[PDB]
Amino acid sequence: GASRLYTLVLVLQPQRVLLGMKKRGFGAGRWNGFGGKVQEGETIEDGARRELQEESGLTVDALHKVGQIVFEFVGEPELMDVHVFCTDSIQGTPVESDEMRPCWFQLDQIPFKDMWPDNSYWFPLLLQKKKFHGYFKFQGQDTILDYTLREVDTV
Ligand SMILES: Nc1nccc(-c2ccccc2)n1
Repeated sequence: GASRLYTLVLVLQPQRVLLGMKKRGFGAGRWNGFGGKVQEGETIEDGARRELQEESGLTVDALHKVGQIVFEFVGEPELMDVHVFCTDSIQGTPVESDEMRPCWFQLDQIPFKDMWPDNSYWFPLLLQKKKFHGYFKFQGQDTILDYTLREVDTV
């Protein structure tokens, strides 16, 4: 139990990607994919489907495994084991809530400066349909102290 399970879901269409602006709590003020903690009795993929609906209002059909990223925050005991998914098959339209504001971005207008800093490293892989394993050591939420990132054939 050194790490806690999380999901992160990117809705990636041929010309655009859906990102969410978190309004409070962890990650507030930044754009990111949609995700959160996997629950008891829930598969990781079912947790990803649930998080996407709760945070964006979208219903996902097929989810595709694209990556695994472990995050360490100095001073915090629990590692975040984030399972990253992508989908191009969604139903519904995005919903803004008290917690989250979704927005579509053209792929050449992705807001890297107002995202989690690790996204600048692995988004290029996601956009070219590559799979990856990563680890990022953070000091606070703005500084990457160390990282590793490698492309894989199997997530
Ligand atoms: N891009 C990024 N960077 C750091 C952390 C996260 C995160 C995502 C979902 C759930 C918990 C943490 N995402």
